Amino acid sequence: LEQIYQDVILDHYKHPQHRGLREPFGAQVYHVNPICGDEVTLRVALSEDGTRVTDVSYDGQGCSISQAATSVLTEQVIGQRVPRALNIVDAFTEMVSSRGTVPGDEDVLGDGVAFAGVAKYPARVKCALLGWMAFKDALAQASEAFE
Amino acid sequence: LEQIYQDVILDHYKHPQHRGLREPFGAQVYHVNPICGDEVTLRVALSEDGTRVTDVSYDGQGCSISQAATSVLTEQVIGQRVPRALNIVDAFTEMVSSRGTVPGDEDVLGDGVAFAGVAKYPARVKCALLGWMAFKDALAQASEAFE
Amino acid sequence: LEQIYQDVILDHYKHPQHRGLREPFGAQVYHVNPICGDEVTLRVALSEDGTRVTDVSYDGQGCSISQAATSVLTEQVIGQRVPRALNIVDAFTEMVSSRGTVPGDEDVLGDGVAFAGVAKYPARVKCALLGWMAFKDALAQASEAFE
Amino acid sequence: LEQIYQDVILDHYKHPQHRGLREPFGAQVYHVNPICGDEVTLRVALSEDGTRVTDVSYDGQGCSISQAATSVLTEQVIGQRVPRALNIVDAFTEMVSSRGTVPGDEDVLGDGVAFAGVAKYPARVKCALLGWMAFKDALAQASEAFE
Ligand code: FES
Ligand code: FES
Ligand code: FES
Ligand code: FES
Repeated sequence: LEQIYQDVILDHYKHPQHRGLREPFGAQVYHVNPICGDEVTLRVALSEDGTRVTDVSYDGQGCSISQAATSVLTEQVIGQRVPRALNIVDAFTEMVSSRGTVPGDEDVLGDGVAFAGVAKYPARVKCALLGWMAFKDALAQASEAFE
Repeated sequence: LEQIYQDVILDHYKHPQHRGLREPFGAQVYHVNPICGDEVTLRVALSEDGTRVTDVSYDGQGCSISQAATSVLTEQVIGQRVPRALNIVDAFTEMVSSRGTVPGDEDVLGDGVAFAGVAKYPARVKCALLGWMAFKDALAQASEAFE
Repeated sequence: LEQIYQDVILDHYKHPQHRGLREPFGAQVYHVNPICGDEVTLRVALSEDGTRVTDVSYDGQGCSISQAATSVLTEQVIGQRVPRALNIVDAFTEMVSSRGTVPGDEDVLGDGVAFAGVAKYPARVKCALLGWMAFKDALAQASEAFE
Repeated sequence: LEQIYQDVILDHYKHPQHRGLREPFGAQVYHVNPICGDEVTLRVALSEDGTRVTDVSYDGQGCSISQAATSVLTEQVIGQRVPRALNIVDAFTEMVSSRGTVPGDEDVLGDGVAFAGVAKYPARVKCALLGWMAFKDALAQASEAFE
């Protein structure tokens, strides 16, 4: 299982989904971690009626875990209705910041469950969160067009 | 109209007017958007008597909308007397931050009216403003030589 | 002695030990000196039981003294039990910030004693500390996994 | 005179004296202008007894005026006793920030008098000061070794 999770992370690190900034988009955010210095620029696009995430595009520098996590994020939320995307994000963030007491559900997170073991390394939690909290922020800002 | 405005923006994105920093100049400003991380460095030059904008030069990174908007800015204000430039800037900023309730006048703004639809996307308003507020700031600073 | 210490520093500057960021790791820190503008990104890896420093990897820009000091740091602490690493760091920092009144012990510091003369140049003390305080910070953060 | 001063500035812009960071040095400072975004990294070296400026080395980005001014700085202060360097700096800064009421003396400043006309452009005063205030700061820090 430990070895399987490693393979998931390597798969997403080497074969990132949805990498590189694209247009169109509703909101861009730039998040820089104040501790490790790594950064993500992330864009969200919504459908015409604002109900679905139609694109998530991103660039930046980080460790393999943060790059893998942002890859997994895009695969889980693109095409999803906004409330569902938010639910996935809350599930992921609950899991990685639970200090190992919340295992995560693969039916919700998919490959996202591969980051369960990060929860037991406090200084690496930020790596899993960088892209996901950038998404939460960008999704909120893009959604303002539809309030 | 929606399709026409798209063409204006693409025209200015692909064929930017007045791009690249030049000398001489009266003031340079560096503006970085704290949300999206994009930036503009912008210079203003005034005539010998300080009554006309003789140059606006710029560099930086941004989305296609912000780059297009800065291109349009330069075309509208270069050669203009300072009070007129200020009037154009106020008209543009009124338009893009009106949430769609101010359509903008093409006789004042020219191609600037192509950014009317941005007003309905709160998270993209910053894109239209980046270069224009840099200009307002640089013009004010360059004008201090003539008070 | 003055000439010998110069050779140590040049040796580590030209032939850096352990340079370049590597995986795996427990914590990364990014430290930027607010005065000179130089920076280090530094990673620490601990053993499975968290008792030994198994890796220290780093990148960044600095003067030859700061680059040499980070090289020496890695050679002194990699393979060491955590309490011993901390003891070496405290000895080094005591030495360089003592204004020359603490000569340092080569049995503890090894090549680290070559930085004794830096202590008499207040504005260069930061150069010796940059990598060492980055290590102290990263080691502390990596250790949180084992509390 | 206006045309002569232009030639001085162009001469120093195209043929900078003492450009590029060098070792050894006593202090490095990194100054970033908060308005225009330009920056200088500047090093000072003093003699063994701390009485003379033996080197000033620098790098960074700026307009032609700021680059020319830093070039002129190095030519005026390198080889000078510290109190004399300070006197030159105070004379230069008095001149450029006097709003044109202090013409500057060529026997003190040399080519530095070419920046007299900058004083009448408030937004360009920062350009003349960037390198000179970096020097004042670095000289002070390097001098701490000799208090
Ligand atoms: S160490 Fe910076 S995001 Fe992982
Ligand atoms: S998203 Fe940064 S200026 Fe448009
Ligand atoms: S001058 Fe910056 S680390 Fe030495
Ligand atoms: S405009 Fe930045 S130093 Fe001159």
